[PDB]
Amino acid sequence: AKPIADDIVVRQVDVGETEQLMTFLLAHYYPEEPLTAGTHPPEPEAADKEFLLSNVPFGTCFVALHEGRIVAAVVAGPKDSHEPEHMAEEARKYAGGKWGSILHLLSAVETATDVCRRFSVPSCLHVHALGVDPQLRGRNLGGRLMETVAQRGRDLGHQLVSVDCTSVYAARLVQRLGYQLINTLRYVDHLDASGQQVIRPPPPHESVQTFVLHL
Ligand SMILES: CC(=O)SCCNC(=O)CCNC(=O)[C@H](O)C(C)(C)COP(=O)(O)OP(=O)(O)OC[C@@H]1O[C@H](n2cnc3c(N)ncnc32)[C@H](O)[C@H]1OP(=O)(O)O
Repeated sequence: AKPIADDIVVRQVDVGETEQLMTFLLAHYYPEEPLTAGTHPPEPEAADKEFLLSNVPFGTCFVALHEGRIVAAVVAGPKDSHEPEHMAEEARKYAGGKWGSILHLLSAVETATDVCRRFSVPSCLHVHALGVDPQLRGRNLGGRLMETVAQRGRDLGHQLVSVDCTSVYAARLVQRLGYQLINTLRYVDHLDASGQQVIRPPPPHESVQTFVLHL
């Protein structure tokens, strides 16, 4: 438990208490997240939510509590050099649906960045999701949760954190934290096999920008 304001506390998410975490994500992460907001239907598929929750046992997911409620959350987990092949196979299994479209894009980015080979590190702590209650945006709750993930990464011996900023607001935040931009993929440039634009999110979100932080 880490007091980050006079009223907000950062806590680790435990394996038994994920329902309130998912309730928060479904209210304040998924509806505005550009990949989710740019594919149909608006609601995330079961496999999507299940993937996020599958990171909880790693002890790498954190929430911010205000008055006994979650007002922010970050979901992160490890990856290594097999992640590009694994994402590519996940994308083709879910091909045809919303989660398949999201994975289509995330797999293109993972294959392009390939951070473990790129930077000669054995593993990476990847941030999968970051969300802040709209009433508490502007208070660098996002930044404090990112720093918490980085400290957890250091304890775990990771030499690198990576993050795909699908949102301009996430990219601006990690820029403030000194992350290094390593890849940019504009949504208009990312097509499916039939030549159709996969993700069509609202402006101002024009690209997914992947950043890394050396630990
Ligand atoms: C790896 C990933 O998760 S990528 C996708 C990231 N998450 C999402 O898209 C869900 C959208 N949810 C959000 O919770 C937020 O926009 C976040 C977490 C990305 C950033 O929130 P914060 O940490 O509070 O942003 P930050 O502190 O840097 O700046 C917030 C303030 O409101 C703004 N702002 C932040 N987010 C938004 C937003 N989604 N829409 C409009 N304005 C925003 C400014 O950046 C800044 O304005 P101010 O100085 O005039 O007050």
